[PDB]
Amino acid sequence: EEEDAGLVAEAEAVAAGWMLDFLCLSLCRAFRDGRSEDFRRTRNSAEAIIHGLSSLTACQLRTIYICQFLTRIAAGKTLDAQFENDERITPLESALMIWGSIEKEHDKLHEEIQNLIKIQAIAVCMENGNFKEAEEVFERIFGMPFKSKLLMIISQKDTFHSFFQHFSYNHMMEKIKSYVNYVLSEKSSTFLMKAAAKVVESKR
Amino acid sequence: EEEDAGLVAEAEAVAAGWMLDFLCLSLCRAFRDGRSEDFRRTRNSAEAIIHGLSSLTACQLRTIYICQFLTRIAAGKTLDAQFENDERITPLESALMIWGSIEKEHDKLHEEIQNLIKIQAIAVCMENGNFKEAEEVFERIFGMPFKSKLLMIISQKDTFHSFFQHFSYNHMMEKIKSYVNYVLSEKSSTFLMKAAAKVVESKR
Ligand SMILES: CCNC(=O)Nc1cc(C)on1
Ligand SMILES: CCNC(=O)Nc1cc(C)on1
Repeated sequence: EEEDAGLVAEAEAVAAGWMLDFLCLSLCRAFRDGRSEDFRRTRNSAEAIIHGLSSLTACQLRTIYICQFLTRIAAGKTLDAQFENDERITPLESALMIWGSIEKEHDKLHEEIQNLIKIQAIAVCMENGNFKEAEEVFERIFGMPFKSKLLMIISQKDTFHSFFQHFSYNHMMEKIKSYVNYVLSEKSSTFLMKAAAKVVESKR
Repeated sequence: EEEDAGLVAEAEAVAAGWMLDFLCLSLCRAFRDGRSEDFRRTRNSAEAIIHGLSSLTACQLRTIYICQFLTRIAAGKTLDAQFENDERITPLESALMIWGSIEKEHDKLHEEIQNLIKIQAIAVCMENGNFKEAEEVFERIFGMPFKSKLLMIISQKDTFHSFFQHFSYNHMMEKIKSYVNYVLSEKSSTFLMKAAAKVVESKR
């Protein structure tokens, strides 16, 4: 009776792990497709399953990081959203912190995404008229040539500067979607999705 | 590409259906064991998965009703909780409405649970000093001998009446747990639980 309760709890943890991978895959897919409402509802389902999980494997932690990363990128223009205990950290700064924590390859795409997030973390502050906040995000991020141009743009209050059009929010989203495509191909073979795809195929 | 999106959405619906049955089973188990915190977190996970489901089978609707029923029974003493658009309906009245809607056998246990919920819907109002609310719940529920004693108890403001000890809140919970045991045996063979149990067993 006591050992049965233990086996049940172990079975619940296995199922929660399969649910986390499936929800990450659905979240990645909605982000790639720009299905905003499906992304919001999938994010709510992922947050709840995560609260029901205790011990995490390195793989499950990377899966959660990916979910948290896309959540912050989707809210990158919502400066009112507080993702950290320190209320001064903006959503793109929180996404940058997670991007540098994921156990992943630091290839060319990784650094390009990192640098696009840094430029946009400042740019979103400038477009909202938050010039003093843009300087504060700058000090938190850069602590030379790229750094020098950004400080010049902040001091000139050049909200719609041409530099922000070359390294745009759209460009950041497109590069992030390329990475999301790689995560989609890696997680398409997870237990729940494979089994659900086989039922659908068998009905055709 | 368009047909692939359709097949993916169909696979997501199959997986959401398997997740709903698993979460109902975990919710039933936590309610039976009195694991209050596990019940709260499982209820949050079940509500999110339900919002991601559109077309529902008669079986999936009964599964949701069961989840909603246990949620209202668990909050039966929280008179501040509003489970209906009409703010006057108390949690036990909302549980009674769902109990009479489930496509299930109306056996002796069914009517005993129904009658225990009616007595307790009034009793919880009396114990909180809400005597006028107790009369209003009475009018909503009974619209003779059982009805007559209850009206007499309400008019006498007999909060700790002996009748409420014979047909107690504990007695209602115990009878509801007997029904929950039947739901547990029926849903233990659902896809996610069976597959998760087999992985646990194979590791022993
Ligand atoms: C800081 C509170 N918000 C979040 O952590 N959001 C998340 C996390 C995951 C996962 O998805 N949204
Ligand atoms: C009225 C809003 N609250 C609920 O419907 N609660 C539920 C529903 C399910 C399922 O679990 N809790």
